[PDB]
Amino acid sequence: HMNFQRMTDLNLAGKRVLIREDLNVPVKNGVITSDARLRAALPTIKAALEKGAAVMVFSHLGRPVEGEPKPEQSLAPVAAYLTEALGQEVKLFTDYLDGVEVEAGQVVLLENVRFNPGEKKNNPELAQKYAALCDVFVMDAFGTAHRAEASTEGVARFAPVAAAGPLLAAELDALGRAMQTPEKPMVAIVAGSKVSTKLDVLNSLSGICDQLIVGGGIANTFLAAAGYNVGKSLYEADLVETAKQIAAKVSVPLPTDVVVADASQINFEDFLGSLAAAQAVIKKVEDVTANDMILDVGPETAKAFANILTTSKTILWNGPVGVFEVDQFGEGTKALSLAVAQSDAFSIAGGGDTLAAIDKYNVADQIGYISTGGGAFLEFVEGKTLPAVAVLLERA
Repeated sequence: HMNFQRMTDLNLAGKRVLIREDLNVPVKNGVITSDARLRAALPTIKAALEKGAAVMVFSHLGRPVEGEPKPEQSLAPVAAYLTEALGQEVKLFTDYLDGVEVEAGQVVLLENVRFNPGEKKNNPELAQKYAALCDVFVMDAFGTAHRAEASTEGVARFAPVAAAGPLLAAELDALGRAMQTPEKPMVAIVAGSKVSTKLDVLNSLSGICDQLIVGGGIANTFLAAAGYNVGKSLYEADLVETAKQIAAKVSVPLPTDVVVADASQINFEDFLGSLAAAQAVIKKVEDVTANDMILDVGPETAKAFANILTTSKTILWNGPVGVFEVDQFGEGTKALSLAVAQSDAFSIAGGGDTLAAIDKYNVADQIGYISTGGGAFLEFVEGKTLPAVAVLLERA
């Protein structure tokens, strides 16, 4: 367990509580198109209210230019959402840097922090103005924890008390359970188009994992590292030697069979289209020709991965093992998703492709923790020091 203060453990009676949330919702013509991020932050706001706190919520929205506010990036529709959802008037304040009025039991929404000069640069003066508004700072937005900014890092530095919200706390706990002395055997699944893009991820997990399952373009590069022909498969020739060294440092299981398509049927002007129309072929891993494209793992490999995942007691899931968007190259990922879900191992998943796989094969219930951290999620797995988490450690 890691040592930082948590909002839920604090008495907030009569205290001014400033909560950093991720309310960056998609907006079209002043209407919120998806409220998933809102429904996620709501229990935190309600918990603060049930504790007799005076709640201030602020957030970033879109990519506006600091000092040039535009209506299209205003949190106004979010304030209206919070009003209907909480049953009280949630006012939006546009000029709050020199003080904002809030009483016990009510909620105020401060305007987009991206409107404020010095925000991106973690300006000390701006951070102090933030901190002066509260008795307790609560960081509840993990997806932004990997950047050092005025509303995510600096405010925690100058606030009287700095703590982690329930969302952040749940994320760090789940990540710690997998990254800090996990129960062995520890297996991670790492997939993507390029080894280079997830190189730090691979090297980091190489030290933590007992076995390292790879998928997609990454898997093809490791496959080439084992001396096999990959034909016209997607892989990185310049990182074959690096993958080779990794496979020597940690156990990287290699497919015994694969699903390929012939490149004469692939038009990259419309890749997904020509992939669905193409003829899928199951072949032995050594029977791959010069014009072949590996697009999924075969039936035998899928069982082999499953046994590994059934035996492990800790799973980190970051990617599919084939182009599952098209069904004929999706059996590998379907089998993998079922293997992770039914393993008594504690399983943690992260990354867009992973979540898409979880949604498609309906195994969300059976995943230990599903992270929405994105880039922040990967940087933690990389072993890097997320600025927003580190300051919370210093203030706790």
